[PDB]
Amino acid sequence: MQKYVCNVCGYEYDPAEHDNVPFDQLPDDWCCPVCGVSKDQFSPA
Ligand SMILES: [Fe+3]
Repeated sequence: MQKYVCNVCGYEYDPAEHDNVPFDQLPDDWCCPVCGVSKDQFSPA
Protein backbone atom coordinates (compact mmCIF):
# COMPACT_ATOMS: atom_id res chain seq x y z
CA MET A 1 0.00 0.00 0.00
CA GLN A 2 1.24 3.53 -0.82
CA LYS A 3 3.72 4.88 1.73
CA TYR A 4 4.15 8.65 2.27
CA VAL A 5 7.10 10.60 3.64
CA CYS A 6 7.06 13.92 5.47
CA ASN A 7 8.83 16.57 3.32
CA VAL A 8 10.06 18.34 6.43
CA CYS A 9 11.37 15.64 8.79
CA GLY A 10 11.58 12.36 6.82
CA TYR A 11 8.98 10.48 8.93
CA GLU A 12 7.48 7.71 6.80
CA TYR A 13 3.84 6.64 7.13
CA ASP A 14 3.58 2.96 6.12
CA PRO A 15 -0.05 1.62 6.22
CA ALA A 16 1.32 -1.87 6.97
CA GLU A 17 2.62 -0.64 10.32
CA HIS A 18 -0.76 0.82 11.26
CA ASP A 19 -3.18 -2.11 10.72
CA ASN A 20 -3.41 -1.35 6.98
CA VAL A 21 -5.03 2.08 7.54
CA PRO A 22 -4.26 3.95 4.32
CA PHE A 23 -2.93 7.54 4.39
CA ASP A 24 -6.18 8.71 2.70
CA GLN A 25 -8.27 7.59 5.73
CA LEU A 26 -6.37 9.79 8.23
CA PRO A 27 -8.40 12.76 9.57
CA ASP A 28 -8.07 16.35 8.39
CA ASP A 29 -6.62 17.22 11.82
CA TRP A 30 -3.91 14.46 11.68
CA CYS A 31 -0.35 15.79 11.69
CA CYS A 32 3.12 14.35 11.36
CA PRO A 33 3.92 12.70 14.68
CA VAL A 34 7.49 13.95 14.57
CA CYS A 35 7.30 17.52 13.31
CA GLY A 36 3.56 18.46 13.37
CA VAL A 37 2.98 19.45 9.69
CA SER A 38 -0.29 18.54 7.95
CA LYS A 39 -0.86 15.88 5.32
CA ASP A 40 -0.33 18.36 2.49
CA GLN A 41 3.45 18.37 3.28
CA PHE A 42 3.82 14.62 2.57
CA SER A 43 4.90 12.98 -0.69
CA PRO A 44 4.27 9.47 -2.06
CA ALA A 45 7.41 7.39 -1.45
FE1 LIG B 1 7.33 15.56 9.76
